[PDB]
Amino acid sequence: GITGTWYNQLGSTFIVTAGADGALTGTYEAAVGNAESRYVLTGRYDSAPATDGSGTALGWTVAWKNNYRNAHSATTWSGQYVGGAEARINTQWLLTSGTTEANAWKSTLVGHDTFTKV
Amino acid sequence: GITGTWYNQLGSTFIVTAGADGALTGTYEAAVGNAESRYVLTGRYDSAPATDGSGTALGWTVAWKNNYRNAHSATTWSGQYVGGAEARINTQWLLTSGTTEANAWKSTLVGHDTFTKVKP
Amino acid sequence: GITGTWYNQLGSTFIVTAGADGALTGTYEAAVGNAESRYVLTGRYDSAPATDGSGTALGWTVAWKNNYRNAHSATTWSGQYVGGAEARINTQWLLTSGTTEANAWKSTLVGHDTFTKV
Amino acid sequence: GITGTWYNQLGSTFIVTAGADGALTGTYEAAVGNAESRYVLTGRYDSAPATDGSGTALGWTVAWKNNYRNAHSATTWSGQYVGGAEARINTQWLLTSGTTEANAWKSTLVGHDTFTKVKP
Ligand SMILES: O=C(O)CCCC[C@@H]1SC[C@@H]2NC(=O)N[C@@H]21
Ligand SMILES: O=C(O)CCCC[C@@H]1SC[C@@H]2NC(=O)N[C@@H]21
Ligand SMILES: O=C(O)CCCC[C@@H]1SC[C@@H]2NC(=O)N[C@@H]21
Ligand SMILES: O=C(O)CCCC[C@@H]1SC[C@@H]2NC(=O)N[C@@H]21
Repeated sequence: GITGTWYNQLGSTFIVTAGADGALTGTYEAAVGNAESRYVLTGRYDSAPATDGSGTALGWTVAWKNNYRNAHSATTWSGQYVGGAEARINTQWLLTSGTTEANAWKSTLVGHDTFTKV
Repeated sequence: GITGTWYNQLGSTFIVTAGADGALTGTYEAAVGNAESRYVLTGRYDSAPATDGSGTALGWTVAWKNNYRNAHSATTWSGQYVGGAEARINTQWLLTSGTTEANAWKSTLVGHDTFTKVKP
Repeated sequence: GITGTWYNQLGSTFIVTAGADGALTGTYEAAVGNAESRYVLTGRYDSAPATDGSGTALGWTVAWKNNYRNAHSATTWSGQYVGGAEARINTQWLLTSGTTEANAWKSTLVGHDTFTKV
Repeated sequence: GITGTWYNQLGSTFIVTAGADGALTGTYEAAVGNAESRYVLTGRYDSAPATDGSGTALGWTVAWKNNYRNAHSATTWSGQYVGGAEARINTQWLLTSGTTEANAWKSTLVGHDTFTKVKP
């Protein structure tokens, strides 16, 4: 359900596997920002959701270091999986950059991504 | 280092290991909310931070299901580690509950947690 | 440009006037939550924006008290106006409810609204 | 009350008047960022809060244009006032810069400011 390949509105690629233990594992390729190639992602999802037409709560993290570049930053996406034939993961995110203490007030960006399954 | 046992301003306990190449693995025990006992967490951190005085970017996720309870929700914390005599993890977090599509506008709480290794 | 009537994806109605001094004034009618009828809004916008294809920064607040109900809560929308023939105000928001100190960790909801001019 | 002169943890000065029926009117002087001197602010607050111990919901906006500078940005603070011997305004804020549509994903900073009437 969650497992598979997804793209968001920015053109980024999310490849994820949902494990029976509630683990999310995969890779993220961002189409924008201080990024190239694939980054490891790890996260968690509700592996026994409500069956009431509620989405499945999940989240994951990328630290923007790979063996090609390092942006000294990390994003977390928090959201829910909405199943069916046109599956979606609807998220909000927090992108924190490492900063000096004096600059910490401007460390974190916030946004929202919608992911479509392919 | 990041590895260790941390406490936030609500009294919740964050036990984590920082793997050499960027993993965060541990458990989270919340002192408030629809939760008891420990929950699995996973995340990532910058395993080669800048050497200019900046903190270490990191984040992690908890889905609030364990053998005791299931709140049908997940929190992600996004922040940075600040080393020093009084090491600190400063975060902002997003707590998404599963909801119907309709109620999705009120699905996500936002807040901020600071962590230190000082037991309450 | 900004002045006029707007609706968002939830079906809420935003009626605003942009003053020459950078003031935003108007009324908000929410289609969801603990709300009925029109609420006062006040806000600010950049009254001398960049002319570079950058949007116009703005924000506004509603306290969810009117002479019909009171939700003991307030939303702020922060975002930018994107002009032209299909004008949009793209926003993120923070909805804080009054809470006891022990409950303050769960005081604030976050989301995002897109407004279309009519 | 909410009316008065407030300072946050960055040292920025928030001078506000709470109108009887819900207005917030004042000035904001930021101690960090692309700003100097005072900026106009406006907002709203709950003029009949609950009587159970809860805080007073409020919010306000600053667009960062004044006679000295224009950062082409706006911040909104959303929070609540907590009365008591050490009154406090606890907020979360969103700072949106104008950007092209393309760069809109990195247009908005989020943070948290606490305010008290204690001068730094
Ligand atoms: O610039 C950085 O520090 C690293 C890349 C950040 C890319 C961000 S993560 C949130 C948003 N969603 C995407 O697919 N890309 C951006
Ligand atoms: O209530 C739930 O849905 C699960 C528990 C949520 C606890 C939240 S996570 C953010 C904040 N930080 C904490 O230590 N606890 C709360
Ligand atoms: O429930 C409340 O406390 C008052 C109504 C809140 C309505 C919210 S404000 C953010 C979002 N955008 C809308 O048009 N409605 C909701
Ligand atoms: O840099 C800008 O675009 C304008 C100044 C921003 C100052 C920010 S607003 C949030 C935070 N709280 C403060 O008192 N200052 C910063």
